Amino acid sequence: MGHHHHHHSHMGDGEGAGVLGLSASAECHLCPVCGESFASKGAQERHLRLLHAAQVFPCKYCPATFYSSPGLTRHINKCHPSENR
Ligand SMILES: [Zn+2]
Ligand SMILES: [Zn+2]
Repeated sequence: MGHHHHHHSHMGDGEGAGVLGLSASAECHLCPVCGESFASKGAQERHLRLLHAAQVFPCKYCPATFYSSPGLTRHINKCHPSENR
């Protein structure tokens, strides 16, 4: 009895464009290869898959990006076993 979730998951909150009058953001999401404060989580992922993609290994058929070399092939073997193109 008392099976309950604490689901306060509300990730986002940020719409706008322009300059900045103050540093803003915080150490919430960091691109693991360069210490740089991202508020948005997609901002962390994009700084990897574009620039800092040497350290991270993306299983090419899906956007599931690994942070290790064995994990790369382990998707294609286990969780993506139709994809040998
Ligand atoms: Zn980076
Ligand atoms: Zn995959």
